[PDB]
Amino acid sequence: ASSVNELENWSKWMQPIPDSIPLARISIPGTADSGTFKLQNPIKQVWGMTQEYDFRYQMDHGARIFDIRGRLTDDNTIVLHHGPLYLYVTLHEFINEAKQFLKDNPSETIIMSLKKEYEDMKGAEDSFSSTFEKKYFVDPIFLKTEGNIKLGDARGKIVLLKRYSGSNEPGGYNNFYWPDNETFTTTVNQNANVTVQDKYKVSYDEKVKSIKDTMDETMNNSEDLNHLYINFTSLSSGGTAWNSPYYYASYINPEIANYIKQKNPARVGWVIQDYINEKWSPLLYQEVIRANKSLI
Repeated sequence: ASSVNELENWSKWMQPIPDSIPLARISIPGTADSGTFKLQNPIKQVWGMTQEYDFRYQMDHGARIFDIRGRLTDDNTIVLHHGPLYLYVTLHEFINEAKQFLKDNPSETIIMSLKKEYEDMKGAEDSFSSTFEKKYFVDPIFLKTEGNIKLGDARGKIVLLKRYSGSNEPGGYNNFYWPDNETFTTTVNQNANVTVQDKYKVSYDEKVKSIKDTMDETMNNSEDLNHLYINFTSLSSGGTAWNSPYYYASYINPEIANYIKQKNPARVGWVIQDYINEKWSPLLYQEVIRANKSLI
């Protein structure tokens, strides 16, 4: 759809973007540990909590990528975890919300990253991979087509990004290398190339630099469609003493928002952040969305 004024609607901003653009090229905001918005326990928040509002709030705020880490339970279901902490949220809960939103705004899609956060409970019937694929992935909202997935094929569906290895069912982005606390580049599907900046638990300076460096690489390689650029703005650390993901995000979000705001880039990549809200001054997510005007 024409008109750039349509990227300002946070619920339907993916409508104006042509059905032809591979999802890879689109600058899309996301959320890290999207299911940590339920922890209201103090000592749990300074460590675990990275979000303050529900999936629907996150989605209504332009986010279209979710960082979902779960665990296989005794009752043979997948629930959301953060290391050893149960998040009082489930996979079914995420999927329902994703469907409702996708039902109110069919011109959109949602990429769901699925990572096996904690070890299966001692008593599970099946494996983490099979449990998800046989009781969940088999649901019709999930796009089962692979390759460099375009926007047209994904509208109304849920695109999956496999962070688990034991997969057996076709669909979404296959599982790739992904090293611990690093910045790297591998190959995804047949064509798709991928660069990921996931330096969680690092110094404020080293972090901020990395976000910018990878962000610089992407805005320079803006016309490369067969290249996924994932940029995590999240800085996990042994908080408590104002080292919490809330403190870091309190600075990183506005800062990075401005970095894009002043550079007027054509592409920024997939920017996964913490504390998506209306608190911080420039708004990281709103800027990331605007950097797509080069597609309208």
